Amino acid sequence: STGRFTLPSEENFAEKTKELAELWGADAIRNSDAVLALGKKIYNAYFPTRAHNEWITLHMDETPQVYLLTDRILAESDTVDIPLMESFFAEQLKPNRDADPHKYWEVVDRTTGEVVDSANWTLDADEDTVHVSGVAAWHEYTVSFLAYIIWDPVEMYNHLTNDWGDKEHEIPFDIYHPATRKFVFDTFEQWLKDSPQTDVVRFTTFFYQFTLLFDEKRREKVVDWFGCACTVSPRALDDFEAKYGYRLRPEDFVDGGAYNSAWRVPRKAQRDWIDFLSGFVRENVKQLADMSHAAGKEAMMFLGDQWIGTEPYKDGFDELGLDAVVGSIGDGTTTRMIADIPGVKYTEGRFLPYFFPDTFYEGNDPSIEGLDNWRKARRAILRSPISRMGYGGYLSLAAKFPKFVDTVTHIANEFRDIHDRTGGVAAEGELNVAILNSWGKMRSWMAFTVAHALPNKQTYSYYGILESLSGMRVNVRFISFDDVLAHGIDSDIDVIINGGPVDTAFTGGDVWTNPKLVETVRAWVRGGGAFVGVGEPSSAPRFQTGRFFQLADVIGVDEERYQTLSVDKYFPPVVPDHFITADVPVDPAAREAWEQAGYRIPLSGCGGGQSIKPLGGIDFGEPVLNTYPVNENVTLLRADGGQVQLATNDYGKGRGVYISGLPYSAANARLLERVLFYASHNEDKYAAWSSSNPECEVAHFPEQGLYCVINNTDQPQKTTVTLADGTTEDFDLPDSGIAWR
Amino acid sequence: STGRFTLPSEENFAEKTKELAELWGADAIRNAVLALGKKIYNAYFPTRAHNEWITLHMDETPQVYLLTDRILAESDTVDIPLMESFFAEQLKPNRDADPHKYWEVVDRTTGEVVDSANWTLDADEDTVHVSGVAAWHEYTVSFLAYIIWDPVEMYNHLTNDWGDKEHEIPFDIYHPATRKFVFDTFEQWLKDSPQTDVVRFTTFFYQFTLLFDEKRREKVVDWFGCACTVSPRALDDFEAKYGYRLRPEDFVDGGAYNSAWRVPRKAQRDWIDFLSGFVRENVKQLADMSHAAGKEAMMFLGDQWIGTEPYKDGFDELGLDAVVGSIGDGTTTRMIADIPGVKYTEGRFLPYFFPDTFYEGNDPSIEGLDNWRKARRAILRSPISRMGYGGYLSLAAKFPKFVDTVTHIANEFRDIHDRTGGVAAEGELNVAILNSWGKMRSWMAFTVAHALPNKQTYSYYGILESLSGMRVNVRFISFDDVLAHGIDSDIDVIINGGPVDTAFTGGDVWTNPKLVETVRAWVRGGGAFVGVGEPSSAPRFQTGRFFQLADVIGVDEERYQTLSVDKYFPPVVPDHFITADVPVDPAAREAWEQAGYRIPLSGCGGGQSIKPLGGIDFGEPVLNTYPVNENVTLLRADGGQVQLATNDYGKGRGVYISGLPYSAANARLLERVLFYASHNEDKYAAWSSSNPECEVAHFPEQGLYCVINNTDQPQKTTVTLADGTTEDFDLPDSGIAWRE
Ligand SMILES: CC(=O)N[C@@H]1[C@@H](O)[C@H](O)[C@@H](CO)O[C@@H]1O
Ligand SMILES: CC(=O)N[C@@H]1[C@@H](O)[C@H](O)[C@@H](CO)O[C@@H]1O
Ligand SMILES: [Mg+2]
Ligand SMILES: [Mg+2]
Ligand SMILES: [Mg+2]
Ligand SMILES: [Mg+2]
Ligand SMILES: [Mg+2]
Ligand SMILES: [Mg+2]
Ligand SMILES: [Mg+2]
Ligand SMILES: [Mg+2]
Repeated sequence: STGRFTLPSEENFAEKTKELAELWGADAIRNSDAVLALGKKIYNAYFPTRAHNEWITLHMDETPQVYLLTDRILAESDTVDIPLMESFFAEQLKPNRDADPHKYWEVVDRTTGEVVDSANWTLDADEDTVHVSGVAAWHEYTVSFLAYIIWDPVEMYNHLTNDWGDKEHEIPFDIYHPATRKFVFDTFEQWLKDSPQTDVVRFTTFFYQFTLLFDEKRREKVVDWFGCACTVSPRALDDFEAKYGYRLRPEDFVDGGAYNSAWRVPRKAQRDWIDFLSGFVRENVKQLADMSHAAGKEAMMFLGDQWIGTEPYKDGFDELGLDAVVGSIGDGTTTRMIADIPGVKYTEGRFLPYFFPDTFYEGNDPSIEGLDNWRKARRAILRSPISRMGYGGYLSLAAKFPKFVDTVTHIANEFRDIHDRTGGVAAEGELNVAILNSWGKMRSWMAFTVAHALPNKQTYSYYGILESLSGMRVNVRFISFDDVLAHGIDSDIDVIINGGPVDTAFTGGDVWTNPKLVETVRAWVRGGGAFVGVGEPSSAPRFQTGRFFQLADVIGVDEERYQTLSVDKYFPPVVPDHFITADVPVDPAAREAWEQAGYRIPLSGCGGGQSIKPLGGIDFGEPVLNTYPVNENVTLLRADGGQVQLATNDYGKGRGVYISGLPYSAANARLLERVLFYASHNEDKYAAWSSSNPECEVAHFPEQGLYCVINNTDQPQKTTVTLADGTTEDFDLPDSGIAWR
Repeated sequence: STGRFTLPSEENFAEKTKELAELWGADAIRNAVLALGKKIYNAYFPTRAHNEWITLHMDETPQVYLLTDRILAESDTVDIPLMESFFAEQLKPNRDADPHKYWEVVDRTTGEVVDSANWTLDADEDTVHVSGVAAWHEYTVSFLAYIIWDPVEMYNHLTNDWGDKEHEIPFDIYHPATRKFVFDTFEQWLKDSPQTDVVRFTTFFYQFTLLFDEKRREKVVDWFGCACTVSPRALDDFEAKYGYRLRPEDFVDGGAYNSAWRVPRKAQRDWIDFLSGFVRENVKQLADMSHAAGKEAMMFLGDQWIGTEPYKDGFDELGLDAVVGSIGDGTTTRMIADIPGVKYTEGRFLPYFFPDTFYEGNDPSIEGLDNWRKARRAILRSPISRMGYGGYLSLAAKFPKFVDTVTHIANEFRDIHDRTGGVAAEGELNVAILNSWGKMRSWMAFTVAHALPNKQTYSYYGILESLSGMRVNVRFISFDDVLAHGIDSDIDVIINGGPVDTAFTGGDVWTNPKLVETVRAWVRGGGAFVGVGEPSSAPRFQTGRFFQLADVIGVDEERYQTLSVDKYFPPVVPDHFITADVPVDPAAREAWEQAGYRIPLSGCGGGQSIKPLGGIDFGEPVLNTYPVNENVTLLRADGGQVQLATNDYGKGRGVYISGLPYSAANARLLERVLFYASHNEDKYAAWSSSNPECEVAHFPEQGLYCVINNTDQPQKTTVTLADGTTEDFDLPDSGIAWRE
């Protein structure tokens, strides 16, 4: 096979480019920032807001800008001096002294939340320090100040990662300003004329870079892949005031030091700013796409970098007329972020690892992550196909890693074989599952992300929900509390999942104190709905003394918040042999120890029924302390260490399930899959197209008269598939393998 | 020396009673041996043991507001069973006091009280019929119930399988007829009890919250709880005095029943004041009567002790001769010992003389000595006057090793008293525990059921257990104290500990800038602040700061609002004064050193150790604590978060500890924390034991010190004296040594 593969080229590397193009079956080449001779489709990456220092050096007040929050400084008398730049990278960020600081900045008493009157502070003429007087001693104070971004965040990251030393730093520019906007469009018009051979303009990306701010030690300081920090200017702020009827505070951006993280329950000012920016971004993206098209070229957008304000999952994205979106793939969730976008002709995955020396260094084996990423993306692709794949970075760097080079040959062949055999259509999905949160559709597959593709200690127990779902045999949608409150719950939905910690966009915050939301979900489950809550689902703090999870009644579990310690909690015996946990292997010795130690007997002020030893066997990630069964009719499936990890509760005709956390693994995907079939009273439907081995999965393509079976592990796996007729069929899959039937 | 010892006795056991009295140096006997020359204690139970009275005045039993289970409405009607979740042998809905006046039906989904016109109480079953309500909401009734079985007598019946034995019905002296009966009966009992020297009141008028469920298990307990203290009469009177009307909700408290862990509300404090005035007047009368009859009056610190408030000003005005209480551990010893307003104090030690521990094959002396050692370390810091045991002497007599053990304990209790003159050891630092309650709950923080710390509490209770026998002076202060008067200038260290939104951390008081100013200024001037768990926490006040004093202690807790900000952890300092006595684990240290620290990665911060150093039991985790800057000293920061840290703050210091279960090592850890945080490292060595399993008590007046072995194993230790000289000791099992 050949094709559906983009190769990155490099100058003075003609022979090996040609050799790798042949080896990997490349049908497009993405040129550096014999490619003509190969006669493949040509992509040129285009950088609308950088790569022209000779422009922006003449117009330095037109760089993009950001509100920055200083460290908190303690007043030891009725005065404080606050250094502006001590905690920031001075090669990236410069305080804006041009735009009246008393109009644009804010000094805040963080101990009280009060804005300090601008009459009480002065900016030092000679150093980046604000002097404050007439304030309370023993409070903490900060400045929120406008800063110019004098180094493109991503180009800077590239420089630092590659140790480019004294190579000139690229200064970014902001097309909000008419001079720069005219420059960008004029320059693009000429580039088009000067680039007759380019087939695809790969905009990498457009106008506003996601929040990416570095510190005084040259480390990342603040990151949010969705963040709008790097999008302000005196002019845009003043224009916003005229258009929206109110003036944004610096606080509306720095957000008490949260910088409007996507995890924060979204505020109207955030939504308004997104609306303001997107109208402007989309208008200008449309013009770039129209120019590309008139020049006989395709317009392709990278899902990342300067993608702020594009909103690929908001209505109207299709009207931009972008031909394609290409995105970074490191797993199934990030695959689906790209694959599910409706408004384009085709999609492309640029697989991790990027060809940079942070991964490609002597002693490291990149083929391991390479194939791990593929296994995770592969299951997602079977559920929602992407048209094309490829890689990025220095081809000469990857070329020196023969094992990885072989791994890419394997992946590329298998990608093509999957497309060829499936005809590029999605596998048949078996249940309709809706993730409910504050954002809904606009953040499809985007819940729980902070840095793209990089879940961490704080997030992985929830990101694992999406990762499991990304390659699972169900149909997944993303809905918001606004949707549910305006329209109820759609009659085709089988299961609603609500997951995350308390007081976030993902659980929903005080929306759970809205009686109409509680009524809607309760009535729907009672009628045969299924509600799966993960971590602190439906949580609303200090609304009811005795109830933290507002839907504790549904899922059978609440979290003790140290207000109800007088109330003895009684745990019913765990049911170790249950549909949901059927695929969990428990060590015989572990199960014996659990059986032998028994359950706590009631003791004053200590409740009773908790297992003295754990049953274990499931990685539930981060604990939720002191979860407990609300009554003895809930079924406990895991309740180790004196609290609950896993429970199911009958609620009228439907069911609630509680999961304390769910990091991704093949086994946990199976656990969640059993949860969805069980909670919706569809246990009967599970058998058809199931894999006996928990670490393998099946994808059924009725149209092609076909099914495949994938091994989700780097180990050999034997498995038995059950067809819809009842008959079984056996497989012996090698490491990371696939078979078709 | 003889005496300071109370012996239990029983019918037909005169011979052995005299023998053991002589062997143990007993000077008191409790329940024909009435004719021995000993002080005679008789228990008195003012609110029970008189079913002949109360069965003719059943509207005068004590009452309690009860909260039903939450019932889901699936239409505009809902029926709420009143009694399905409660023990019907203990509790009965009050049908005499107009339910529409005294009860509340609540929509828990909205918090609104359902109007009287929308509900009725079924005439024939204990069910409330609600109509005109919203489908898919949860509803509850808060109803008055008579308590028809004394809760402690009930507990003993259930625990000891007393079967068909008559249930004792309790009664409430708030009603004048019952009150008059209680006093007339006592007047007559005193007349009829000439050989009684000490009336052991067990206890007085109101039982601590103790409610059982339909399965005969405990449902709700609070050793401090005021639930079982209401009546229509008392509720109306409170309104008369305080000028506002209490709701049933002021008692049920959303299902929390006013747990001492709840940040206290004005209505709770007003109720305590209301109740305590009544209880106190009536206790004084009982004590006055005892005294007029030539008897002493002794209060049990427990059971019906609600409203006595032994740590509140004016307790001394009662004229109680003594408090006796249950010795469960060091903390519970201090609860008794520190009470200032009585003439003497008495501990009832373990084991109780009962077949549950006194059975063939068991060795009760182990528990006996465990109990003594736990109490003894506290007694050196705050002496108690007397010891003793309870239960069946005939059972203890059958265990000769146990008898020999008690002989030793009693002799040692008296020896300590004699050598020290009943004076507290010198304290080396002044430590104040700061919470919502302060002095009125001295040694009482973190308790739910007496002497029964559990998963949710032990990480904080260990603070008190550590301090209970520690060589420092401990006081309990409130936020109200600090706001009114500032921080007393003799205090060296303040400790604030507990989870967020509890009386122990303080709740929204930490958003009051005067509190923050006062504490910060005081630390900056050389004070020491030790915060444990979620100290100074205030939820949703500042987006970027959860612990309001994170700047002092150098640690905050990530609340998933600030995930965009990379957290950078400085390298841990494994060799430090604070952790100098933590047992080293060479293999753990080796693997930790070898694995190194995480390098910065986007969205993941950096600097966290890849493997844990470990070595310290911090109890329950506080997830995602992080250092606020890189100048904080991390002492333990395993598993991507912080357990132990110290931060300089002007002249003073802050220390963060995520949790502190009691142990010898952890009490040493806390002790080193106190000396270090107060810049008193140079003062640490004076009057100290090198071995953490031993403790030192200095009596500068008596020109004396002792060193005690807190374990049942031999312990060598070196004691350092004020002048820098040292002395080595080889302490036997449970031993003690005295020196000049
Ligand atoms: C898909 C996307 O936006 N990728 C960017 C990448 O370009 C950038 O170099 C990196 C910096 O940390 O962050 C993200 O991974
Ligand atoms: C000191 C005190 O009040 N002790 C009581 C005890 O009398 C009672 O039997 C028990 C019931 O659970 O509770 C407490 O332990
Ligand atoms: Mg910093
Ligand atoms: Mg061509
Ligand atoms: Mg509250
Ligand atoms: Mg119950
Ligand atoms: Mg019935
Ligand atoms: Mg009256
Ligand atoms: Mg908020
Ligand atoms: Mg070891």
